[PDB]
Amino acid sequence: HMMSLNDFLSSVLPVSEQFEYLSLQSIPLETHAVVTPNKDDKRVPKSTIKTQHFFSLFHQGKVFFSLEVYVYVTLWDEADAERLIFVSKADTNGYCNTRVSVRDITKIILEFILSIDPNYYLQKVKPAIRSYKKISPELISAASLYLSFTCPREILTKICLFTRPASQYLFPDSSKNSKKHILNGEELMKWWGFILDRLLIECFQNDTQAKLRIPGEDPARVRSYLRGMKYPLWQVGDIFTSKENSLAVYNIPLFPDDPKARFIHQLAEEDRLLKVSLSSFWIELQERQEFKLSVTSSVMGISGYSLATPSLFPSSADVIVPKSRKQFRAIKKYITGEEYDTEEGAIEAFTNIRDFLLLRMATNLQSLTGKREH
Repeated sequence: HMMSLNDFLSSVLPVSEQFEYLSLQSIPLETHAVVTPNKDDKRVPKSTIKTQHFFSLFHQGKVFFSLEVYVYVTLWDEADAERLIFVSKADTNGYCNTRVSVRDITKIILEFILSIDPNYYLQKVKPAIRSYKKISPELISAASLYLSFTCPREILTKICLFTRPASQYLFPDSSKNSKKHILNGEELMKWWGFILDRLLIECFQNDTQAKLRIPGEDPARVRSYLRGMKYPLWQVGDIFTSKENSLAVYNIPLFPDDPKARFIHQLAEEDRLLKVSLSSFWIELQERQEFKLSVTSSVMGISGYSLATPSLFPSSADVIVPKSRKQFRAIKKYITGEEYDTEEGAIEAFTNIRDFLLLRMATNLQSLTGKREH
């Protein structure tokens, strides 16, 4: 019954109220392995395909919500494959005048991503190394590829996120808006906890790994929080392997803009990736992120199989895929490059996105009427 991104969103938005959304997507591309291969490994992923999804929700001619998600599909062979959803950034600007559930909106967008057939990303992949021939300008006289793969539809699915509080993620200076509710680190952890817990109950099989760690904290308080979860199998810790010595570098996934990756790079700069085990990693991560602006960070991981086989190829109503990386960045930058100290930023972002889509792509933002009763 729920099929399109329109169906999903509509279902969590309030009865009879008008919204619009942007669903933007980069062109899938070959990338480095999510986790640094080691020389003892039997598998090197023959290929890792990365795709960014960027979402914005609008009400009454103003942007008010945005969400940045990456989907990696890792290929080992014809027969085995893994998908990973990395939730990078979510944000609010406080420029919405009706009551909505921002967590049910985030949950349901994630539920849309989970329903996508991983083969959708594999049909046309921009290669990591591209062949090229250049014509030197001497030849003009005065008289004058994409890769494709397949995997099974039902594959191991993982979700990784890292909670850390900030004034803003996607809306510069939105903290200057007095209507903006800025979550502290504890609220933020519990807000993402609720979402993933619902995702488990609604979309995952009962044999799914669900993990939480609050780095640099003793695991005693984590276990307390988790007792209030409705999915029965939450455990303290993470979904990461323990290859090599439990060296962190061979186990830690390297995501865009992510604190785990930023510290891995820091360690690389000191020649210490052969010396920092996982247990130390979390300790030393804590101390630098903490001592920078002391604050609760959490790391959450899901790993298991969907209750329903993903088989959707998003239509043009579900996603807009710009022809270029520059066009992708230009559209996104109308949202992220704007100032949100006044409601005018939320208006200009709407105005600019709408005009760009109409003039350069003859496409409108999608409109929805909410269906959820009070």
